[PDB]
Amino acid sequence: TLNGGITDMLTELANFEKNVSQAIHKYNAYRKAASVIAKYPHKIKSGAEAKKLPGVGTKILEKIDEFLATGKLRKLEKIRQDDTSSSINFLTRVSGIGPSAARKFVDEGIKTLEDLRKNEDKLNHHQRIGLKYFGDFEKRIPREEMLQMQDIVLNEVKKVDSEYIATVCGSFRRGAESSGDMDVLLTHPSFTSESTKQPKLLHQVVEQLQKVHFITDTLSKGETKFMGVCQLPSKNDEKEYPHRRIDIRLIPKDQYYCGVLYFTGSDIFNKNMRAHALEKGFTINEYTIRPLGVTGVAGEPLPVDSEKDIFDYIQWKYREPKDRSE
DNA sequence: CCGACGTCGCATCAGC
DNA sequence: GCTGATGCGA
DNA sequence: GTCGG
Ligand SMILES: Nc1ccn([C@H]2C[C@H](O)[C@H](COP(=O)(O)OP(=O)(O)C(Cl)(Cl)P(=O)(O)O)O2)c(=O)n1
Ligand SMILES: Nc1ccn([C@H]2C[C@H](O)[C@@H](COP(=O)(O)O)O2)c(=O)n1
Ligand SMILES: [Cl-]
Ligand SMILES: [Mg+2]
Ligand SMILES: [Mg+2]
Ligand code: NA
Ligand code: NA
Ligand code: NA
Repeated sequence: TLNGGITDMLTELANFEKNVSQAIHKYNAYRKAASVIAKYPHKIKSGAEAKKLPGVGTKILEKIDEFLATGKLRKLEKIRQDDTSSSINFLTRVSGIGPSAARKFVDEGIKTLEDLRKNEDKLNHHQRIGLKYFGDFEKRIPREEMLQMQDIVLNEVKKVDSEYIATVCGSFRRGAESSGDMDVLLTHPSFTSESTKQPKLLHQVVEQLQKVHFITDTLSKGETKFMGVCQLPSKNDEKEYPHRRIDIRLIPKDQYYCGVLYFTGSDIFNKNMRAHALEKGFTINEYTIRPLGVTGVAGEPLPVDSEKDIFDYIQWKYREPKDRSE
């Protein structure tokens, strides 16, 4: 990409602040700057030119000038040399190992893939499955494979109850030619904002996907959110497909548009859009958009009959899913 | 300057 | 057990 | 780290 060197540098800084410094707001600010630069349609010539973009301030502009002049960033060259930072950044690549667990593991002398495998009993269930599929989860999913996965999920869900509707969201819905995982929004008319007329609505879909050996492992599961592992079937004598991460979110059927807005993302697009709502005097979540009173307290949900109604309230022109890849 | 920064589900743990 | 952080994830 | 009042 046009400014890939700069955006990679800012992404590495963001990951450092999240994993090592445990500074969540610095992480978000580095990712916001990388995102705005990533869609900037010129090859950046200077820090000053980048500082014109919202989210790029004085410090990033200085780093951009250093990187443009030398091709590298001294602050990052030193981070890469630091063993504790190196170890923490590696351990946090395992699903279920976050910043705190990674620092505790290094304290205990658990620093490598070899160390993790030797100490499975030090791992909670989520972490244990993240270690099991460590290599698989860093592989990307071709859209063609997403389409086969979509076919299985939709057809199995229809076999449980033809009134379910499953919608694949995430980067797939944004039209990406590959995805990092599969995100499935699920609705059923028995589950609305007003009542749950049927129990186990998420459970029985998960069970059916387990029965046909599509879902293979469970990271976490509740009444409305499943987080797990799935795998396409392979043909005779074929090498197996990698195992893939799958998230399934059951959303009240009447709140589908807020739900599909949220689950289509991207994550930065959601942050930007929800920050804009706040400035406009609204709060948006995966269920509702509600006004803010003078006291900063959310009011009653506003009527929503399309994704576009949500954009309208906050005075944004509508953006198709393919233009939300921030 | 400096307060705010998106919002929430599930797993885990501490205190009662 | 309940409740309210806190961790990690979407 | 950046922004807006
Ligand atoms: N911090 C987050 C993370 C995710 N999300 C939402 C938006 C996003 O699209 C998400 C699905 O999570 P994801 O991590 O799978 O994000 P994707 O957009 O699908 C993706 Cl580009 Cl990271 P990938 O999964 O295709 O690699 O749910 C969010 O709102 N806030
Ligand atoms: N998972 C889904 C997807 C769509 N829908 C509903 C919302 C609208 O009434 C209708 C529109 O479908 P679509 O947005 O796919 O054009 O389907 C649902 O209830 N659950
Ligand atoms: Cl709500
Ligand atoms: Mg995804
Ligand atoms: Mg602000
Ligand atoms: Na700027
Ligand atoms: Na992790
Ligand atoms: Na996901």
